[PDB]
Parts: sequence; structure tokens; C-alpha cells
Amino acid sequence: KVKVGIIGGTGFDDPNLFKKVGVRQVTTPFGKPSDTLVEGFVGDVACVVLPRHGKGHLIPPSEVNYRANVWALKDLGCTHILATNACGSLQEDLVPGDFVVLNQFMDKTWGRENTFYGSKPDSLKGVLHMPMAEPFCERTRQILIQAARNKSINVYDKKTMDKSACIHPCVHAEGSAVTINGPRFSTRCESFIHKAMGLDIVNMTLVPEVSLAREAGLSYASIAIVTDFDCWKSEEEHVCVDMVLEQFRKSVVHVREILLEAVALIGAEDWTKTIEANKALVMSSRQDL
Amino acid sequence: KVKVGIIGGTGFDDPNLFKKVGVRQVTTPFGKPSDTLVEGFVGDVACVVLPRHGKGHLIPPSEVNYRANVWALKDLGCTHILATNACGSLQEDLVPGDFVVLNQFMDKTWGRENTFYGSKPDSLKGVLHMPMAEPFCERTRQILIQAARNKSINVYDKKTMDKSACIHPCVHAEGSAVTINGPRFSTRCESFIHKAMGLDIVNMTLVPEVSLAREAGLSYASIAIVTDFDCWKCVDMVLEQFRKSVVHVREILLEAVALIGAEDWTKTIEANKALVMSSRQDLL
Amino acid sequence: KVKVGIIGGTGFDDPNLFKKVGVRQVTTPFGKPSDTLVEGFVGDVACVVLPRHGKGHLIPPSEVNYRANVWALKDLGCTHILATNACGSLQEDLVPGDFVVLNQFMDKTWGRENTFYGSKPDSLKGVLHMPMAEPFCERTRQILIQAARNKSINVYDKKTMDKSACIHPCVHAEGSAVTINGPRFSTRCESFIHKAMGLDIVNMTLVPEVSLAREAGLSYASIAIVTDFDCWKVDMVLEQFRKSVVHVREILLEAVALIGAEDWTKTIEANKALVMSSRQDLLHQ
Ligand SMILES: Nc1ncnc2[nH]cnc12
Ligand SMILES: Nc1ncnc2[nH]cnc12
Ligand SMILES: Nc1ncnc2[nH]cnc12
Repeated sequence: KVKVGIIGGTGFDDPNLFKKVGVRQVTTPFGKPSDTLVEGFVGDVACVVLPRHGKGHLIPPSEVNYRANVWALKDLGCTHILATNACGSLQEDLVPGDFVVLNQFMDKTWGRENTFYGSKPDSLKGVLHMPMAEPFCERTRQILIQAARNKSINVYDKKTMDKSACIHPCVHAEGSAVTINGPRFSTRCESFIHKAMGLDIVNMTLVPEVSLAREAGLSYASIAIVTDFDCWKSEEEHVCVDMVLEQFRKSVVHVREILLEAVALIGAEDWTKTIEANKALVMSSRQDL
Repeated sequence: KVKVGIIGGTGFDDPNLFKKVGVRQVTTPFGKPSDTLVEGFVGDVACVVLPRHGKGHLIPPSEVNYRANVWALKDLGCTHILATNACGSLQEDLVPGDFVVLNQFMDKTWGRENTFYGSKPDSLKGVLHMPMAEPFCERTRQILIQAARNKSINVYDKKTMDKSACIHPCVHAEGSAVTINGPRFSTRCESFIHKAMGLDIVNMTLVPEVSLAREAGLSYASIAIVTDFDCWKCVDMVLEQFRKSVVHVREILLEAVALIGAEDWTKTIEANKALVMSSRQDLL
Repeated sequence: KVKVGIIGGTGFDDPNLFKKVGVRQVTTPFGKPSDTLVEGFVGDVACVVLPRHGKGHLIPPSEVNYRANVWALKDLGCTHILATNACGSLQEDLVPGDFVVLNQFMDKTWGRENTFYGSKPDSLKGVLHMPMAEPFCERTRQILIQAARNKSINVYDKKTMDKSACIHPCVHAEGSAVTINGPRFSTRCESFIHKAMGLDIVNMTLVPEVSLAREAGLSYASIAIVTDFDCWKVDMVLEQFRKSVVHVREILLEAVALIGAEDWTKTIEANKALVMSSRQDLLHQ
């Protein structure tokens, strides 16, 4: 059957999503995960929760062992990963309190281990060139959107709905993220350049987590929590740590509701062909073979 | 009391701007700084000078230990840092021989240690998320512009003056820089792309120096020397002009130190320190 | 005094361009190269070939030791380097099966050793700031283009010819590449941003290879093989890539012959003089 890993960002250190069955420590060919993993059940759906930044939020986005976290969830038999990401908005219609079910990204990270395969010692032998045109699992994306509908959260889809139909607080049914390396926030100059490229939000944690998930043969979807307008607007709306966590409290209640419904909706369907296609995509991407 | 640190770039490998009182061979948690630090006074204002690339200019931009350079100045009690940066112009009105008091940047560096904090080698415990919307100390920026005026150098502010005020050589009162990693210069393709993004100049050394200065609680301002047009558009004349630009910048730096020491900075220093404290993600 | 090195990418992990005269297992001051280097002759012209990814194609683009590859070729006496690079098209008129003799690039790589000089122990002493406005050797570019003409391969020059004179498959007489770090391909978002910038193709291996070749005082030119459209827009592509490899081999063999047919004394002089004039450490400025 299925088993859903949850990767919690800011505000989701120990989200108490179910009734904790146990705590498990996993070892990985790529090092230790950010923390031990909490195993349990949402309904009768197996679920495991892993905080991205560890215990007391001591691991910055740039130094998170994304390889170990994803592989640990794969090792425990996860078929899916749902992840949360706090983010700043680059557009007027994405406002604090909204959420975004991302479908695209632009990568500006560096110095992070972004692949399981290579020639280095602590890498799997081989060369893996994975396609990433649409880098998320689309079925799992639509689960997150449907979970929002089931919880009476407004859903805004810019592909068919105009900006006059956008009703806050809402889940944006698509969106593109630029992932910066951190730990600093962007300059106004960088923020305007990203905006001019058409990007919707900026975060620090999406990449390479999303890429490694696909490399691992797992279905991955992310829901971003809009906490601020980055720094392209007026000075009082400029992002800081205080502003990011201030918006978060009312949002985490709704995000947790979305995540819990999504896990149940995943367990209500058959994923046999999707899981097989995920694994076959990894094999067809090996260019050493 | 104020104490002004100066980080000298290309053309300032061993400036000797004042009668030196002493020299400090220091070390920091993040390693050795680029060279010995030279101590003296401009009037009654204490001043410390270090060459970004070392006395021999043997250290390329991506291998400069920016963390050690900023922290060594912090350890000596510096309240300000003034820095020079040689650059290429991406825009028609910024010509070789001009200067730019930068107020913005777009970062394309990689592989450099750009934060004092983390879970990394030598890094301090914690997670620091500094706001960087306007990344310089604005008071110190205006002191640089004011020093240029008192040195009879034309000041051009495109936001507030007409085109006819752009008389060369001039100090541009604002501007944005793309910081590339080096050591190679840009291709024509890259230069065209950076120009289309609206950037004013290209350089190799501003980042992470400016970021670490804010992390250290110090007021930072940069004055860039336009040394040529980047390749979106004879070397004996360019070299002679750069020598004149170095003379102009030495005089701006010396005047700037005196202007800084004429004002009180208690509030700004405390505000710099408080911004660091409120940026600790692990503590909130 | 002329000797042509060849760096083969995808489709050239086991090149077999000429009869192997000698097989060199070399080391460099910057590590070992991707594989043994094979020496031989194309006609009377000495030649050296090296698979960028190794025979097993086990080395991904970001882990290739570009320093060692370029330096090993130079240590063996090479004056030129011809390189192949598989790529995706970002433009309508560059169709799979076409080739591109590149003249420009935009670099989005990171974490790769991109210079021979510096202050670390595994680098040469000094600070080298190389100009790169037109980063390839123009004479060698034109030899690749002329080689395509001599082998009856269409050449499309957008500066000279009409857009309807673009007959496929063809060698494009110019073009710009974005080099991404890999190993993953681009997202649709990134592909559209790159296309919006005006870039022609996307690849993973051009940089820092082209930059190190100029640092080494060598004439470098690249021929890119369009294998697909990038995602702005399995067997039929494999058969199309098989045909592309055959015609790229023909271009490479002909280009070596054309290089050996001319005098390069002044060009080589200028290559070496550019390295020396680009030193900015003060005791060797
Ligand atoms: N403005 C911002 N930039 C990057 N990451 C963020 N996380 C929350 N707000 C952010
Ligand atoms: N064109 C240029 N690009 C980058 N750094 C420079 N320093 C001086 N000129 C430069
Ligand atoms: N689309 C693509 N992107 C990067 N490298 C490639 N090599 C072949 N096709 C490619």
C-alpha cells in the first residue's frame, strides 16, 4: 500500500499530527537525517514526520542534509512526501495567510548535495539525469488542492480565474518558486529581478529536496505558506524573521488540516501504476547503464 | 568613540594613508585575515587599514577570507568599514574614471563563506537570517558622497538631477552591482543579460563582504571605481586614468573618516547590534 | 608544432577516431584526468583524444576534472582543443539533429574548479583575470564551420542567410549556450527564463572547459549536438543521435586536417601572450 512522509519546515517542528506510535533513528549512506523520525497513523494510513531543521532549529536551509532526509523516508518505505515551506510573496495577489501548491521552480541554490548518484565516495555509483520539466508529482499536487476544498479553504487557480476572482485567504492552485541559498534574505534589487522573471514566491528549502524525492522514486508535493511580501513593497512590509513567524500561527492550523486530509485522500486511492512509473523513470535516467 | 576600518581593493594593496602607529598580526575564529592590519589616526579618529587581496595581490576574489577580514576589524573595535571595489560599467552613463556609491546588489557568487553562523566549520552556533533589502549603512553612504563633494568631485544623482549634470568624472549617488565569482571576466552574452536586468556595474568582491559587515553589527559603505566598460560595448590611457581614480578615492576615504568622526553614532551602533539579535532564528 | 586534442562528450565515451598509437596514463598538478589519453595521427596531424565522462560514462558533468583534462592535453603538446557537447534547444530553428558551433555562453555552474591559478596549495601561484568577451578561438570556430562545408553538411548563418534558407539538418554558424550544473535537466520555468534571455541551447559541460583552455594558452572550439528541444516545448531520438554522432565524427576528422594545413605561429603566440598579460599579482603583473 502507501505510506506518507511529512517534511515539516518552520512552524512544523513536532506538529503532533496523529497519535505518536514511536520514534525511530535511521542511518543513511549520506549521513544522518536532521532528527529522529516520528512514526504513526492517520486513520489507517502509515505516516512518518521529519522536521527539516532538527531539534532547536539549529540547521540552516543551506546545511540541511536533504539527501539523508529523503533517503531515510525512502528507507522506511514511504511512497509519498508532503512538505511545507515558509515563503515570501513576489506578487500582489499572493498575500500573507495564503498558501501555494507549487508546480514550478527556479533554482538559485549552490553548495548543497543535490543528487544521490555520482563518482564521489559517499554517492551511489552511476550518473542520473532526471527530467524535471514538471518537477512535482501532479497526482499528489491535486490531492493537496482537493484537501483544501474538502476543508472549505478557498482555492484560486490563476490558469482559468482572473485576479478579480481571488478570494483570501486562499490556496493558489499553481505557482513558481525561486529557491535562494540563504541564510540572508534578498536585496530589493534581487527581489525586483525575481519578480520581473515572473516568479511567484521565494524560499530557501524547496531545492534540492524536490529533486531528490524524484531521484528516490517518491511522489512529492509541496505547500508553501506565504508569510510576507519579501522586500519589493514598502519598508514596513519588508521581510524579517519577526514578520515570518508572526503570520505563521494562524496558517499552521489550516496547513495541518490540509496535510491530514491529504494523507487520508492518498490512502483512499490505488497508486500501483504511479509508483511503478516513478521507479521506471529513475532507471531510464541512468546514462551509465 | 568611532573607529573606521578600511578594506582596500585593487590599487590599494598597500596604500599607507597616514603615519602608521603600529601593525597588528591577528587571527580570528575563521582564520587569518588577508594581511597585517595598519593602525593610525586621521586627525583624532582611529583608523585601521587592510588590503583585501594581501600586500602582494596574491589572493583572488573567491579565496579572500571575508569573514576573517570583517571579524578582525570588529575585534579591534571598528564601528565602520569603508571599502573600495574596482568594477566594469554595464551602462552608457557610467564611464571609466567615474565612481559609484553603491546602494544595491545582485549576488552571483558561490563557494565563499558568506555567514558567521551555522553548523559549518568555524561558524558560530545559531541561524542568522539578516534582512538585506537595503544592504548598506545609509548614513555612511551619504558621508562618502559628501566627502567626494568636499574634494571637488562632481556628484551625479540620476534620481534627482537632469542628464546635463552627468559630467565626467563623477560620483554616481546610487547604483546596483552584480557580483560575479571570477576570476574570469564576463562573456558578451553574460554582460548583455546583466545589462538587461538593469544592473549598473559588475564586480567580484562586494559579496559577501557587505553581508558579513552587517552580521558583525558594523556600518558598511562601498565606493566603486569604474575601470572600464564591461564587454556589452588603449590600455596605457586606461591605466593612467585608474591611477587618477586611486588618487581621488584615497582623498575621499581620508575625508570620509574625518566626517564620520564629526558625528555621534551611539544610536546607529546600537541599532546595528539590535538588528543582529532580532535576526537569530534559533532564538525566536 | 600543431597537435589537436579532442574532448568527447556523450556519444564519445569510446571514441575510436584513429588507430591508437599510444595510451597515456598521466597525472597532473590538479589530479587525474577522466581517463587514459589516446595518442595518434589524423593523416600527418598528431592528435590526442579523451572521453570527458570516462569510458564507463561514470563521471557526471559537475564532477569532471576539467583542470586535469585540459592540463593533460597541454602537457602532451596540444595546441588546439576541439570539444563536443550534447545539448537541448531553446529556439524554434534549432531542431534535434542540428549542430551549433558556439560563440557565446552564460555560466550557471558552481562548485567546479574553474581556474588554474590562486592562493590554495593545489593551484599555480598568481592571480589570473582572463578576458572572455568572445570566449572561443575564432579561427578554430571557422575551421569547424568550413569542415562542415567540405563534408556536404548544410551551414546556416543567421547573419548572412534568410530564415527560410535554414535547411535541416544543419550546422548553425553561431549560438549561445547556458551551462547548467546538472545532473538534473531544467524545469519548464527555468527553460522559459533561459529562452527569454535569448539563449540558444542548454548544456552541462562547456564551462569551465572553455575558460581553462584559454587559461592554458590553447585554441578551443566546441560543436554542440542538438539532441532534443528543452522543456519549453525514446528510440527515434536514439537513432537521430546515432546519425548526429557520425556527422560530428566527420566534422572532427576534417577539422583536424584543416588545422594541420595552416600555420598557427602568431595565433599560438597571441594565446600565450594573453595569459601573461592577464596576471594581476603584483610581482608578476
Ligand atoms: N522573504 C523570504 N525569502 C526567503 N525565504 C523566506 N521564508 C519566508 N519569507 C522568506
Ligand atoms: N569588467 C569587470 N568585471 C568584473 N570585475 C571588474 N573589475 C574591474 N573591471 C571589472
Ligand atoms: N536539455 C538538455 N539540458 C542539458 N544538457 C543536455 N544534454 C542534452 N540535452 C540536454
